[PDB]
This record gives sequence, structure tokens and C-alpha cells, in this order.
Amino acid sequence: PVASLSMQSHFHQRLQDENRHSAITRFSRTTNMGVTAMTCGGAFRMLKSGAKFSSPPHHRLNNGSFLVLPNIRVCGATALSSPVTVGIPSLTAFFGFVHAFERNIN
RNA sequence: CUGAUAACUUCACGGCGGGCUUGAUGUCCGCGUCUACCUGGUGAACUGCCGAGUAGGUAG
Repeated sequence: PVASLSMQSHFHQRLQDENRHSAITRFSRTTNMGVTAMTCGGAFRMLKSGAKFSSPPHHRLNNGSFLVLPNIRVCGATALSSPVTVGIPSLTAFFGFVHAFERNIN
């Protein structure tokens, strides 16, 4: 994966006046990254999650092969999923967690 | 077969000094609660005797 600096420009110069939807992520050698990380030097506005997470009630109820895995706890997974978003990790990492699990049973 | 593989942010700290919320006040007038009601122990634990005895005892 690489980072398109048209999407880095587009998300920056449209999110510079709303603060409920933007999280600032800094870097320390702005000159080596190129002029895009020098003009807005350091800042990098990128699409915060939107609100604090809310936990409603789960369900309101009364072949096959369905396996469960209850309450996995993760300590310190990264949130910078795309180069432009911040929040829940990329769901291709939830895919790799499954496919590295099905190769262990095989 | 996971923006893959590995990863110590740390050390130090005095928020302080002073202070008048006050003055005045009419909640009032009127008022019909009422009519009717089954709780059901059959005979069933009976009769003496001592003691002055509404105490006490004692018989089959």
C-alpha cells in the first residue's frame, strides 16, 4: 500500500474548520517528506471517528458449523488504518486474523 | 498468512492578599355523600373423693 497525495491534499484543505471530525497527527522532519508535508508543516488533518463510542443493548430477542470466540481483548493495536482515517482498524486486518487462524487448524 | 516482522518517553514544582443585599406588603366569597346485607360449635371432655377454700390435691 502507498499513499496518494491527492487524497492527502483533498482531506486537508476541506477539514480545516470543523473540529468534531478532525484529529491532528504530527511528524518531525517535514522537509524530507516533500513539499506537501512542508506547506501544512506537520499538521495532517485526518478524519476523526466522529463521537465517543456508544454501547447499546446487544440484541432484543425472546449445513450449519457456527463457531464462537468470546470477548477477545486487544492491547495497543494501531488506528491509522488508511493514510487519511483514524478510528477502528482496517477490516482487512480482521480478515487476516481469520485466515491466519484457519491455516493453523489445517 | 493482518500499512507485515521488532519497539520503556522520563526526571523537578507554594496561587495568593481584602469585603454589610437591602427597604414595603389583607387571599378571599358559597357548599346534604347515600341506599341494601345470616358467617354455619347437632349429641359432643361425663361422675365422684379429701381439704374451712373461686387455693390446693386425689379417682375410673
